[PDB]
Amino acid sequence: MTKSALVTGASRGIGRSIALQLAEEGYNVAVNYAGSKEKAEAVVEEIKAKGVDSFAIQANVADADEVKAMIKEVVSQFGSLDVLVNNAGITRDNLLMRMKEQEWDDVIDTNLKGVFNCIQKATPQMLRQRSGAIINLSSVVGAVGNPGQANYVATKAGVIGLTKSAARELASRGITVNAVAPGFIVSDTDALSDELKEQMLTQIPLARFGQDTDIANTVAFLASDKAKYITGQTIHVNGGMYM
Amino acid sequence: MTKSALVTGASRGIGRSIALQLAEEGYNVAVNYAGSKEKAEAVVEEIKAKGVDSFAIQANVADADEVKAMIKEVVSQFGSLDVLVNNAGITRDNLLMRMKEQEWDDVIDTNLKGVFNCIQKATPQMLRQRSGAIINLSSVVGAVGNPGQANYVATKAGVIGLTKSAARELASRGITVNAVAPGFIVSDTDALSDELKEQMLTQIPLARFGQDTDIANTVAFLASDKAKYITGQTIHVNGGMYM
Amino acid sequence: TKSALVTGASRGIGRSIALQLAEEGYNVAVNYAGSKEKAEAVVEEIKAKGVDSFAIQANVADADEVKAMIKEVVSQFGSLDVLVNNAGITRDNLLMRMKEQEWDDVIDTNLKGVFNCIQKATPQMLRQRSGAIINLSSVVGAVGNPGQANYVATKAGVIGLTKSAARELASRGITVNAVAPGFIVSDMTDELKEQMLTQIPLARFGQDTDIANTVAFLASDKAKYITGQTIHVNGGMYM
Amino acid sequence: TKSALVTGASRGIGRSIALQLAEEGYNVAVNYAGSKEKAEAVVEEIKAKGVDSFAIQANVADADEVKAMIKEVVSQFGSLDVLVNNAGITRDNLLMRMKEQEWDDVIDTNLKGVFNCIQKATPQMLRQRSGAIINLSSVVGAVGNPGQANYVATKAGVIGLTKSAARELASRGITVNAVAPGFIVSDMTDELKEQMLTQIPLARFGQDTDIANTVAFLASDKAKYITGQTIHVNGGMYM
Ligand SMILES: NC(=O)C1=CN([C@@H]2O[C@H](COP(=O)(O)OP(=O)(O)OC[C@H]3O[C@@H](n4cnc5c(N)ncnc54)[C@H](OP(=O)(O)O)[C@@H]3O)[C@@H](O)[C@H]2O)C=CC1
Ligand SMILES: NC(=O)C1=CN([C@@H]2O[C@H](COP(=O)(O)OP(=O)(O)OC[C@H]3O[C@@H](n4cnc5c(N)ncnc54)[C@H](OP(=O)(O)O)[C@@H]3O)[C@@H](O)[C@H]2O)C=CC1
Ligand SMILES: NC(=O)C1=CN([C@@H]2O[C@H](COP(=O)(O)OP(=O)(O)OC[C@H]3O[C@@H](n4cnc5c(N)ncnc54)[C@H](OP(=O)(O)O)[C@@H]3O)[C@@H](O)[C@H]2O)C=CC1
Ligand SMILES: NC(=O)C1=CN([C@@H]2O[C@H](COP(=O)(O)OP(=O)(O)OC[C@H]3O[C@@H](n4cnc5c(N)ncnc54)[C@H](OP(=O)(O)O)[C@@H]3O)[C@@H](O)[C@H]2O)C=CC1
Repeated sequence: MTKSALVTGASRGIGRSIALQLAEEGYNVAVNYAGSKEKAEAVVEEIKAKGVDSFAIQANVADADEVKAMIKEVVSQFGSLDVLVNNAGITRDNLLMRMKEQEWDDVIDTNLKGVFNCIQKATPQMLRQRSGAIINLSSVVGAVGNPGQANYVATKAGVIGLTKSAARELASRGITVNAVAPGFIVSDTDALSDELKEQMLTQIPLARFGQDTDIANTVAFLASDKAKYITGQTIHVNGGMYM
Repeated sequence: MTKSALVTGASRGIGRSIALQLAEEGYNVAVNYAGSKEKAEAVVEEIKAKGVDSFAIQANVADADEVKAMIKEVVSQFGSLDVLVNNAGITRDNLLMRMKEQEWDDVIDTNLKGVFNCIQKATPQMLRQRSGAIINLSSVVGAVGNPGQANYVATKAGVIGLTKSAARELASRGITVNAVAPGFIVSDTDALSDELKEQMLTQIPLARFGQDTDIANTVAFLASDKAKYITGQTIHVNGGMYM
Repeated sequence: TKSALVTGASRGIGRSIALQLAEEGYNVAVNYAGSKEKAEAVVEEIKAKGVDSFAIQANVADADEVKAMIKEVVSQFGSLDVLVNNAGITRDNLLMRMKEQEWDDVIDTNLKGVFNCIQKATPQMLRQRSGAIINLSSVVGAVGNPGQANYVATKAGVIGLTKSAARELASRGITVNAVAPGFIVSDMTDELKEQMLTQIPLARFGQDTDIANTVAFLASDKAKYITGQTIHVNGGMYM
Repeated sequence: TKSALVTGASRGIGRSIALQLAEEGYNVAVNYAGSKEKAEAVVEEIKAKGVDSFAIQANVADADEVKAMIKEVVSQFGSLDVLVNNAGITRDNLLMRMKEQEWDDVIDTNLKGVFNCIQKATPQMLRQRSGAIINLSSVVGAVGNPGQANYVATKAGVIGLTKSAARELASRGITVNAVAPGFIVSDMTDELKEQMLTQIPLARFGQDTDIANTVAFLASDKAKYITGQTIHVNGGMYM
């Protein structure tokens, strides 16, 4: 019938918000998780209450077989895969001199290999449709760099190149590939001190933090027919922090 | 009551299309023109048939008093100015060695000074509202440069800096300032030869030209509540030509 | 046997670029708008380096005056190998406050100026089939800056012009590039400016000669495959 | 009295960077993965320049091997003033076809490698309170490239790492920068490649030494205010 989506890391935070938003615009949504089965299942129902179809599917994005099993299963339930949103991601923060090998390895695994994994395994099916929209999550630090986050930054910049390169491969066959880059978004920011919040806000011309839903909005737009001539672009949603 | 817009150079092409699109999303629209009174007046009615309010207003954007008179008049009719879209623009193409002084002067006047003119004169009113969205038209060549168009390119790049700088000034007061950059869009392209079209298409991974409405779509999105955390950004709508 | 022309070479960054080009063996023509004395003083510092040098008065925003200037440089030196478009002004104001004259004047010197120089310098560089053109931009041309919508416009616009000229002139041996300095010491304007200092990872203001080093490098045989580029020289304040 | 380490310095671009650093007075340590003979040959060409030099075998994707390598460079030269992260591989394939090993291997050498070198080289450069690190990226890191989603990922990722390390190490005198070469002659792989040539305004492929010139420049006292930057060396193919 209508059109359907997969969001990685959609059990909580921006992913949850993205998925809900795709439900509002009428996508059936698959809610990937790594370990939070119950919160996923909860979002699966929050999505149903929107009158569309949903289910949770567990899978570590760093592992290529689990990703293949996931795509196969979303195609099996839904009949198609119209929108892929690669949102799953971890930080393991340290100055370069204190960074352990497993803090590098793991971040790359999830944040960069994961996105490649998801992109690759979603491709036979999108080429079959001759249609599709892939949106990757990056971050303001992917553009400006940030001390203490070299691994994470490497992933986010790298994600942006993966976007351009994928965009280039699949363009002629109906598939757009894009990135969204959030600046400071309310999440944890909810037990930070006044001193620190104010330090953060002086970096943001709009003088406020961003919301879940600002990111969700930009993602949906990218997935919508109304954006099918946009490809290989990163949209920065950061209230002016980086221009 | 509801919310209202001004589009410069909206008598034809992308401007026309933008304005219509703002009418669909329910803005009252003012249709600025420089000289094509009748085509403007026609678009004014195309807009009314959308159930919203409209009128034409003539004004050369390069002249600061005429721009002030225009803003004053849009505020007088509408009660507000919620969206300003600076679309008016001319080319005067020549290699640098053949470029006459009036070919430089004129392009700068319209394409760069004009946008400054429109931005400045729209500001007392947007600061009064403590709300607003300004969207500037640029172009793929603003990013990559292009032989034979040094004047035009200078304007389009410069427009992009004007966007960042304006974005920075007005951010704390509720106003977002952004740019859209079209690649190859169907317009004149309608009497070009096969040989040339194909030469143009091999530059575009999506392997087609863009439409009026792809630009309009991105502009409306930028003007909408759904984008109020986006500022000082240029969106490239170019089917992958530049990433 | 090699020659350069630096616009606005009477003081500050141009003064320093002029000196480094001389330091490296260019005869250097020193352009100024009103600072006759100071420019001739720069001329003397250049002469003492062992190269040839003279002062030339021309308003860069005037094409006839630019043309006359180019012809006189070719006259004295026999060539024009390097053009450094450095002349630049600011008329800062909030958007609300910016006067037409403040916009007009800036766009004229900062952007029309560069166009004129590049244009009138082209035939000579085409006849040599070689040439280096270097344009001063600024960090604010990439990131924007409140108070400066006129200046920012011109500096971003100079980057677009650089690209377009690079592309037009590539195939006949000419490189067109830009340098975008960050917060440089020149223009010593005591205040709450260590706020700016916190924006610079290297934790100092750059110097004159830092920009002069990049400009000289871009002008040498060692950067002949680099064209259309903007080199940010800014201590890391913009990456 | 000044010293450099170049990774992948046995042939191609590293070979040429190693030679230019020597040309300018650095003792140069030549790193290789398997090309012992060719690297020792490079060593000999460097020795004949009047500086000191030796070959050092280490897989950049291995942190222990990188650590050992750094310690041995410090051992022989008494310092590490310049690190040039050049070692790089490609395993090209369409997305549909790319094998896990092809992804893993590339991310490991191209991106994990750079991380390791920077990391293990840091203490030494911090104790000197001075230092230049230069990372090889590529034009395709900025613009993307079909067939190369693994390589592109690493080259864009190396630019992010460069920024982040620039920022972490700025305040103790160290510059971190990158060079992104375009289509360079090295790797002579007769075909329909003049298609690539039409993409280059300068209308020739760049050379080895063109990249070596930029790398040497970035490593010198004349670029000490430049950090976090990517310098595109590409004839204008990407501006
Ligand atoms: N929040 C912010 O201010 C900003 C966020 N970003 C980026 O946006 C994206 C969303 O961030 P945010 O909402 O903060 O994230 P959260 O930490 O809130 O959520 C992490 C999500 O990722 C999933 N996940 C982690 N590892 C794996 C894995 N190996 N396989 C499958 N799923 C995995 C988690 O699943 P599970 O619940 O099962 O653990 C979880 O759902 C990220 O890529 C982040 O880097 C960028 C800039 C700012
Ligand atoms: N078309 C394309 O492929 C691309 C276009 N662009 C840019 O997008 C924008 C729209 O372009 P396009 O649709 O092709 O334009 P058109 O040439 O079709 O329309 C020009 C419009 O600008 C108005 N105008 C010109 N000068 C003035 C002035 N001094 N004062 C007020 N209005 C003026 C004209 O009014 P009047 O009718 O009265 O003459 C007309 O409405 C431009 O800025 C253009 O540079 C960028 C990339 C590609
Ligand atoms: N200082 C900084 O932190 C930054 C500077 N820049 C740019 O660097 C460049 C050099 O600036 P800086 O040296 O600091 O500026 P200065 O104010 O020191 O000098 C300006 C120079 O330009 C000349 N000039 C001004 N108008 C004209 C004209 N119409 N025709 C010919 N020459 C003219 C002046 O000559 P005369 O003495 O005769 O009037 C003077 O030599 C400028 O382009 C500037 O915008 C960019 C980023 C930062
Ligand atoms: N050529 C071009 O047009 C472009 C090249 N670049 C980049 O420039 C850099 C140099 O490339 P180029 O000289 O052409 O490449 P080459 O193929 O000529 O050389 C690769 C070098 O890296 C070494 N190497 C490979 N893996 C390892 C490892 N695991 N540990 C230590 N050393 C290793 C090789 O040493 P050994 O001989 O022992 O195997 C060799 O010295 C690369 O980073 C490349 O990606 C960027 C853009 C364009």
